[PDB]
Amino acid sequence: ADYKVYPWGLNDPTEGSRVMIKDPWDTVASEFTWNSDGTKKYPTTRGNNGIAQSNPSGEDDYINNHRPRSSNLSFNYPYSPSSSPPSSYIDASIVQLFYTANMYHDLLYTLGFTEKTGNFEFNNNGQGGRGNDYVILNSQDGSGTNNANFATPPDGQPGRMRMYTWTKSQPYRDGSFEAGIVIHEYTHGVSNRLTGGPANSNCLSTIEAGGMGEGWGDFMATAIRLKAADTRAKDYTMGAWAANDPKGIREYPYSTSLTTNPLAYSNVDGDDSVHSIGTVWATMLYELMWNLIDKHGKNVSAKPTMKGGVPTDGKYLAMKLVVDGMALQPCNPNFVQARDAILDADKALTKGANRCEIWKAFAKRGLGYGAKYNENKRVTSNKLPSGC
Ligand SMILES: *[C@@H]1O[C@H](CO)[C@@H](O[C@@H]2O[C@H](CO)[C@@H](O[C@@H]3O[C@H](CO)[C@@H](O)[C@H](O[C@H]4O[C@H](CO[C@H]5O[C@H](CO)[C@@H](O)[C@H](O)[C@@H]5O)[C@@H](O)[C@H](O)[C@@H]4O[C@H]4O[C@H](CO)[C@@H](O)[C@H](O)[C@@H]4O[C@H]4O[C@H](CO)[C@@H](O)[C@H](O)[C@@H]4O)[C@@H]3O)[C@H](O)[C@H]2NC(C)=O)[C@H](O)[C@H]1NC(C)=O
Ligand SMILES: [Ca+2]
Ligand code: NA
Ligand SMILES: [Zn+2]
Repeated sequence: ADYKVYPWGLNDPTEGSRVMIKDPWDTVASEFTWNSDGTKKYPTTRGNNGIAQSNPSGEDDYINNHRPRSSNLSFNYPYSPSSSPPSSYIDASIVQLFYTANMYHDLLYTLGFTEKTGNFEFNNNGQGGRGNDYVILNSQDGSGTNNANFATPPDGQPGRMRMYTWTKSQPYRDGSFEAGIVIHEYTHGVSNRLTGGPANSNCLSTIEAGGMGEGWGDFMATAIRLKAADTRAKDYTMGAWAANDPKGIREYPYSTSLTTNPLAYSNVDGDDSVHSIGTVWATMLYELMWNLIDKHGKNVSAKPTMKGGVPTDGKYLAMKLVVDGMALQPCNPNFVQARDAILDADKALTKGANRCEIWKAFAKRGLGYGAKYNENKRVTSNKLPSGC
């Protein structure tokens, strides 16, 4: 199979060019490839991890909606961001959406989000959990604009991603080519499944937990787009291309500068917006990630190197600790509990080798030793525990 796409790690069409990629699946994470479910091989954007199509009506049917058919699985369709209208490149759009979602399935699998932990696949090949729950991936979905969304039922019923067209530019911009938005939405599936176990999908339903829900997706999007030349001085926005706005869609850029991004845990007080709260959480995670990269180095290839189940580089280690924390934290967690789950994930993974790097990141932004959740007036702390 060949996919003509912006490769994994390019956040949007401004960061690079499309190329032909052969057989881009991980054979271990996608043992039937992306284009089979173990029963049928599909000459289109359908297989064990997802089914992608256009959805002009914006309704709920998907099985018979349009998707490009190629009997030799050569998915090479035209696209330029200068093209208009979006319907003219729906085939390229569907293929990009399918590619990004399946690449993310494979990375997440490597990080431990597998059939038995509640992932999204049609045929689980007897590896535990409930199947029949690949992701339904709708491109150019007619139910809205200037956004995207993800619906996560309990394990065994499909996730559903709706990608919209953005109308803040002429020509319109198709959100399926902003990998960061795809990754953000898919991460809602990950966090809702892992939190409180795969049978409970209502475990991020409070305002603070819903806030982390938004932040985890912004974080994973930001981690995936990091480039080899980046240092912690790099700032990253969210959705800047699709929204046609250099500030992106959050209040401040993700930055390790407390001037560029002054957010702290106290900024959650009185905040009624999960996207705002999620900006605080993702900013804390950006801090954590760079502490770990500065300590361990960066891997900016599409697969971590794992020694004894531990990523050797800091970027993948950060992603691993964040995903592990999701499975350890209580249902409807607060930031303190989520922090503690990441610390506990590191205890389990490395015997606490990264304790101080984790505490420093969180303490920098008011979630240090002695911080306490309160619905209305949180207790902040910049303190570190003994030894850090
Ligand atoms: C999966 O499936 C899809 C199919 O759905 C595949 O995609 C299709 O890919 C092909 C390319 O292989 C596309 O065809 C190209 O279409 C464009 C227009 O859109 C044409 O310019 C191009 O025309 C050239 O090739 C054809 C066919 O060549 C085959 O058969 C010949 C004998 O019949 C054979 O000799 C040749 O080597 C091929 O096996 C040919 O008939 C044309 O004359 C033309 O070839 C000449 O020109 C090219 C330069 O463009 C030269 O490289 C080539 O050698 C020829 O050169 C001679 O003639 C020149 C004068 O014309 C002269 O200057 C030279 O000196 C020389 O004498 C193709 O028709 C097709 O459109 C794609 N898809 C679609 C939507 O149709 C995909 O590849 C496949 N993938 C996999 C992994 O299997
Ligand atoms: Ca499942
Ligand atoms: Na599987
Ligand atoms: Zn979201």
